[PDB]
Amino acid sequence: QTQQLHAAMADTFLEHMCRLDIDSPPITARNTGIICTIGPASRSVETLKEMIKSGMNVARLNFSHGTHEYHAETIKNVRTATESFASDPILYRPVAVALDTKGPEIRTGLIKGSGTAEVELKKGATLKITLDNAYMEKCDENILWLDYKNICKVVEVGSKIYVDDGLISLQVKQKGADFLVTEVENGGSLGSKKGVNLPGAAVDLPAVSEKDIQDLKFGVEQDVDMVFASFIRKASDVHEVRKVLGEKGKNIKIISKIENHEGVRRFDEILEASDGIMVARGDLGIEIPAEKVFLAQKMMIGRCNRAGKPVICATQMLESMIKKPRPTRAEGSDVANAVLDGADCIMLSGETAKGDYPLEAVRMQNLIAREAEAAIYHLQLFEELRRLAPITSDPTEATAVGAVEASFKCCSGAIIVLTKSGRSAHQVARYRPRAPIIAVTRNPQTARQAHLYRGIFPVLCKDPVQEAWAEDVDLRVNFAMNVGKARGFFKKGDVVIVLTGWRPGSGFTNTMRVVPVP
Amino acid sequence: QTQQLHAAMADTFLEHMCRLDIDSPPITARNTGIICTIGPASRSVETLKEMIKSGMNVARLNFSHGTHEYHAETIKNVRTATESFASDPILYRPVAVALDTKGPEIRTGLIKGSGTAEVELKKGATLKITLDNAYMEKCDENILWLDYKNICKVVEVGSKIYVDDGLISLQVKQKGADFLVTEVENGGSLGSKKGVNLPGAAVDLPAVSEKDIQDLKFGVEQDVDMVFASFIRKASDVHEVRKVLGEKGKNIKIISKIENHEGVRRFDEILEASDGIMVARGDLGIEIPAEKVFLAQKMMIGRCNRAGKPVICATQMLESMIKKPRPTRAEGSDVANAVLDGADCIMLSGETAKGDYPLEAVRMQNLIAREAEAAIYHLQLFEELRRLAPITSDPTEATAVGAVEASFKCCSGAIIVLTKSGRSAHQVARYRPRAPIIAVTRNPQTARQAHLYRGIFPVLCKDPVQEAWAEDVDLRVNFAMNVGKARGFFKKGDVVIVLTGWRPGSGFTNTMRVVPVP
Amino acid sequence: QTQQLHAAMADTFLEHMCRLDIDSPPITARNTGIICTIGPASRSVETLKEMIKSGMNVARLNFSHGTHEYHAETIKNVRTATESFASDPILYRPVAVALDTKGPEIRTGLIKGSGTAEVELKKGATLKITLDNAYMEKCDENILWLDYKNICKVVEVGSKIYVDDGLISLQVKQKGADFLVTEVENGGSLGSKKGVNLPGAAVDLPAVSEKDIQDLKFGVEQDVDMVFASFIRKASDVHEVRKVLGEKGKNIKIISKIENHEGVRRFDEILEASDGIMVARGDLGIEIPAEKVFLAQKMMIGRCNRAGKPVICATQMLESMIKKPRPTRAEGSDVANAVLDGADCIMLSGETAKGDYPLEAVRMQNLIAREAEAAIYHLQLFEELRRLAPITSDPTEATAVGAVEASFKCCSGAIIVLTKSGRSAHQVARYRPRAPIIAVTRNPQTARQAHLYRGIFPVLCKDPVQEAWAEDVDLRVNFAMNVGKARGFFKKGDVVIVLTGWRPGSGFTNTMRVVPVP
Ligand SMILES: O=P(O)(O)OC[C@H]1O[C@](O)(COP(=O)(O)O)[C@@H](O)[C@@H]1O
Ligand SMILES: O=P(O)(O)OC[C@H]1O[C@](O)(COP(=O)(O)O)[C@@H](O)[C@@H]1O
Ligand SMILES: O=P(O)(O)OC[C@H]1O[C@](O)(COP(=O)(O)O)[C@@H](O)[C@@H]1O
Ligand SMILES: O=C([O-])C(=O)[O-]
Ligand SMILES: O=C([O-])C(=O)[O-]
Ligand SMILES: O=C([O-])C(=O)[O-]
Ligand SMILES: [K+]
Ligand SMILES: [K+]
Ligand SMILES: [K+]
Ligand SMILES: [Mg+2]
Ligand SMILES: [Mg+2]
Ligand SMILES: [Mg+2]
Repeated sequence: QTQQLHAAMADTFLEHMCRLDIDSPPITARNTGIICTIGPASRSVETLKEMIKSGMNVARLNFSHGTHEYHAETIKNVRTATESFASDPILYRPVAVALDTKGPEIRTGLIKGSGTAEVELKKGATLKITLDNAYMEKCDENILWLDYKNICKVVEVGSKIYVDDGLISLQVKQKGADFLVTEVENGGSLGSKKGVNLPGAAVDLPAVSEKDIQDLKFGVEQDVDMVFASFIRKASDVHEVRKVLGEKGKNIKIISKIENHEGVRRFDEILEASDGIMVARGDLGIEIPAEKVFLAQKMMIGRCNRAGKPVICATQMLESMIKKPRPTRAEGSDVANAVLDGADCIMLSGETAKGDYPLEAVRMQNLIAREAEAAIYHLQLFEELRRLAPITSDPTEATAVGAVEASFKCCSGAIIVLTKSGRSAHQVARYRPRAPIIAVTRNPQTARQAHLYRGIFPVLCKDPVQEAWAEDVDLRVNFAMNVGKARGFFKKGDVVIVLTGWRPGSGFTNTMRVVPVP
Repeated sequence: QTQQLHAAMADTFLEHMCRLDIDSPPITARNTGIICTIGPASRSVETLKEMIKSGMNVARLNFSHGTHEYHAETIKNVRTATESFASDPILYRPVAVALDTKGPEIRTGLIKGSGTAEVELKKGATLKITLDNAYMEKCDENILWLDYKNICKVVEVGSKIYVDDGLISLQVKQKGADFLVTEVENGGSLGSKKGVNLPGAAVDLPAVSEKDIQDLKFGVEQDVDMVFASFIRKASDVHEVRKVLGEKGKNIKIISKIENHEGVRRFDEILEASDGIMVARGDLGIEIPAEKVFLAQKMMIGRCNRAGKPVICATQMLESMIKKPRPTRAEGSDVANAVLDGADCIMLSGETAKGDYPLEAVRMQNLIAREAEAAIYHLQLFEELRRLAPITSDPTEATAVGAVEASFKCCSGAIIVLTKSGRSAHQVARYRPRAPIIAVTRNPQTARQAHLYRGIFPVLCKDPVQEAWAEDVDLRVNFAMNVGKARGFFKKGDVVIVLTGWRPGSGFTNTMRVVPVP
Repeated sequence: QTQQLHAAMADTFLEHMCRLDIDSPPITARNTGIICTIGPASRSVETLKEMIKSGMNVARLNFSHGTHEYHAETIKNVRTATESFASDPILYRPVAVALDTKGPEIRTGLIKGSGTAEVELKKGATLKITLDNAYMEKCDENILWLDYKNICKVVEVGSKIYVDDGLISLQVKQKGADFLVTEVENGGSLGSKKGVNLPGAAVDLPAVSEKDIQDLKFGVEQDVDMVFASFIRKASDVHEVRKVLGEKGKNIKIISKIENHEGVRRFDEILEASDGIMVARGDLGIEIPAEKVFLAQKMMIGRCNRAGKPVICATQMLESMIKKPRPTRAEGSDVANAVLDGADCIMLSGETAKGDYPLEAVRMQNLIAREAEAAIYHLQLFEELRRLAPITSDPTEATAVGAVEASFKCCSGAIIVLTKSGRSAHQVARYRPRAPIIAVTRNPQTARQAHLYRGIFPVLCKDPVQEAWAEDVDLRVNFAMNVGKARGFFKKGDVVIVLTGWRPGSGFTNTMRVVPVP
């Protein structure tokens, strides 16, 4: 028995667990999207080709660093690498491009001139925070300059301040009108231009900064597929991003990053206004007690799953692999549990942006995700999603649920879906079938954006439109049939589910057929 | 909302998840036992006191290193630290001592010229493995001496050999009588005396070596509470440890460590013969594919939960804390998910034996475990444990289940249980009540051993025996009542469940009372 | 296999059904209370003794017939028969007395000449209804006198009028001053003083008339155990009855009878004000469409089960047995489904009051009830009762649920409960254990009223209160022990549950012990 089907038949979750079998191999298709941050270790066209081969579906560009020229080149390399595979539509894997905004970050100045300079702070020692730009290049164990000008207006005595991924901490002892005297909690090696967090402090920086305005315009110019908006705190923050992207960027998806307490508190507002969510655990785990992160993570994945909107689990998933070729046991666990929680996508940051083993990190996420997907208790999941979904008389929705139910009944090799905008394939995915969803579209952007959804394997048909619509439909269904055969998802004998519409244009999916693979 | 009680009332697991609230604080009681490995960083009487204050419940001695003299002094320090709190029975926290065997380990020799300054192994290079003792202290990038004399008999050309927590990988290119020429796959730095794994080979080292026998007997002499037996592969290995402990060590608990494929395959047989299980993920994630570990972990926790036997999740849970004062997000997640999976105890190894932040590591596990315990979906868990639990005409079992049912009905502050051997408390714990189980005993060994079970807070009553048994029982009940108040588990008005028996001696628990706190 | 235990282990309700076995004999104990209407056929002391031996637990006196002098003698006979078994407390069975009011009913007058005389009513013929007392004793096929003075003011032309258990239907053609010219739709023999129904009409008779007031005070004077209040339409009707019973009758249980559309619509407020409910289907099935009666029945049993208040399924359950010694297949099915629905008691009216086979009808209800009780799917029922069980801190409640859970765990022979007011035993029965609840009391009225609750086998202890309270408790527990053994509920080696308190007086039940039967 493969893909944990024995465990799949358990009548209780406990027995389901008891039945998980390390000797029960998973299927070929991996449903969870893998998002990779591109940087120095993975920027080349050559390495990008291997990233794609290893499993990358989305390339994330972090705009909290780098110039527009730098990112434009990275994007150009991503596309060169992605199109080197275009000559064979059957095997071509679309790759999306995501712009991750700097957003309202607070950073520090330069250490002793050299940007590569590092001052090792002494615990218990003191430290003065300067807002005097004269020191924005003069940083050492005694004077530290920040980006945030209104810092004194929101911080008090006793308050803590974290620097560099929240490792170096500080306690505000003396508050001035433009200065801060603090004592090191647990210092260490302090480099320059590091991230600073002010937990509990209501930072007043702008939802969309000047830099962010520049970057978003650039995103539109570069034709990015999505924007990961940093530090979203409320629905109005998302709306600002939306309005700034405006008309020209109207089809760009906005993924709100939840990384502070206010974002968690106002999560429902944010999700309603967003196209999807990212559980940005780096800042989140500095912003709120590290021990409460898993709670916020499971809450958000659960709500996104309930809403049918994409949710990404991010940050430090395979951290140790920045230096080692194998992950720690906690990391293998974290990736598997993010998938079991229900995340549509999992992400890599420093692991692929700058680490020594970018390809190994991608391959490991592919490996763990696939094993975890087979371990999902679909019996309970499908039942709860069905019962918890709003009641409606939308023909497409009824067709979507019937196809997933039919797919479980016959253990189909796939659910083939023709879609222009991606919507019909999204409706199927929210029900979480075990079988992969081959989404056939002629729209290159829907093909790339589809990766945000668990189980959707976007396929881009390049065939000219046949004059006879019925033949044009069969041509795309056969194209999917060919893809499934070439990819090892299924074979000639197998049974597959096929979703199509009654007429041309979006919004008319209403036909479900159980067909054998030709 | 407190202790995630809003999420607690969800009618589905998905909505349960949707309700997890980072602003819903947990109770004061932390149910999951914390096992700490003692070493250079935590050996002193003074830091051991903080270890205990920080949450350590069990001190683990790793016999893969050190002499009997060394370990006896560790044991003495643990007891000194533990008894420095004995003057106040109401606040005294029993601390167990666990002996973790070396078992059938394979280790490399010493690096030459600098017995630690590592040699660099590069992918593609060649490295010869020798058994010629002339090289046992002259290992380098070209020749590596190993511990296992029959290694050449169980490996073949093409076999894979892993070194140092499986971070270094080699492939046998040529086989010799007393050597192997290999090619390096995953390279890295090689230090001295590192662990070696031969996945897929049938290593013939005895499960219990002569050294293991010496150590086990030493464990009996030193009055240890439990043994963590390394590399258990089948029930007969367990029986062998049992025999070595013999009559004098008959009350010492045997926890079989599962760390190779065979252990997983014969798990049921091993579980039946053992007192409990350790999911020893270090070796397990080298022995089987890293991406399959979470499957084996959930299978074992689920099965031991079904059997009512203790299970320990171990290794690399807060790894990065060996060097940093704060854990990665994957580690925070790992500890939380182990508890949610149902692990009775969690463990620290390098984090407490040698890291720079042992105290912080202990405190973090305490914090995460308590948050995760509140997030458990008891509604489904208790229901499934009941249905799956073997029906029986056993009075004590019926009393235990009724007490847990009653604790949920009146949200009791605790279930107080008088126990001589610990059995009555173990029987309550297997049903997983939300309320803590205060186990009152006069037996010091059962007070220490009780820590292996989720939710049991052992309290050692020193009061002399009353002539009138009824009064002696009431005296012990009031003691529990006092511990709970001083510990902040409940107040004078609260309601608590209390279990007692019909006559003195073990095995007569049959009385359940719902009593208000005095 | 016995008492459908195989079916009990079923994981789904459908499989539970599939496993029901006509060859799995049930236990001796019958849980559903049997309420019998006393009349000419069952009024003699000699026949009453047999009724009790056959299974009667409650004697119902229908006050819409007979004088106070007549009922007082019936009550006297019921008590003479009941006490004839008093010389042996171990086998003595308490028998309750219920007073069922006439309430706002409408009846015709006497048929010409004789009082047994009847007239033939042909379909299509016309019949005139008069209110002119000159004809109240001259009723015949041409003129029918009724006792509802405002009838002409609440009815219209075309209105339907039913006579004699809704078997004769009349349609109003001409609405006269103090008469009605009607057309017979369904013919049949008309007798004297038959019940009349005006479905749809807003009959304005008093909830509690002057005669009902007198009968209710008579009930108090006669020391009846409960009142079955006819035609309750709202909470204020119940309050009126309570006020009439008043301070002296404050302990008499009020069971509101739901038999009209309004009582069903305002059911929740009626239940809150009442002690129990009776699903009075005779009138109900005339007042509302016959095809909807089962909906009202299952809604009421469900809501009563939810609130933990007694519910009686009544009327025409074994109708054909008024004339035949065996019931129809529909009747056997009806009794069984009333029990499966969750009815605390089932009732007999004409079958025992005037039928030719009173004893056989009682025996049949006993036989069917016992078979059905074993066929209940307790696995789902108990789980749902708990899930829906309110959140409280009452110790007695937590003890009751704990005892029921424990009874399922060890398949106990019984749950023995010492109770003064009966409340503690009521609390156990609301959770619907499979095991019988032997309620031991010294209070004769509580022993009598306990029959309203499914599963409570009331037992009246006559022994004098022992000096020492502990021995008095043990004395009462041992008494229940003797009862269970004498009646074949259990035997010496059996395990049973025992519930007692920590001090005399009501409201202190808090102790549960699992013990073998002496
Ligand atoms: O998912 P979307 O955007 O609603 O598209 C699904 C639509 O595509 C179809 O398969 C039609 O395809 P085309 O317009 O591409 O020929 C419809 O029949 C269906 O309404
Ligand atoms: O859990 P165990 O080992 O069975 O001990 C519970 C036993 O302890 C008791 O409370 C008796 O206590 P002492 O024998 O008084 O410690 C019994 O009544 C009960 O049988
Ligand atoms: O069900 P009730 O009316 O609350 O009675 C149960 C009560 O009876 C008891 O068994 C006491 O019995 P007695 O008062 O008749 O001696 C208590 O201990 C208990 O509180
Ligand atoms: O920005 C992020 O991705 C984070 O903080 O984790
Ligand atoms: O031995 C251990 O604890 C392991 O291998 O994880
Ligand atoms: O009154 C009743 O009992 C009825 O109408 O069924
Ligand atoms: K950010
Ligand atoms: K080991
Ligand atoms: K009637
Ligand atoms: Mg950013
Ligand atoms: Mg060891
Ligand atoms: Mg009546």
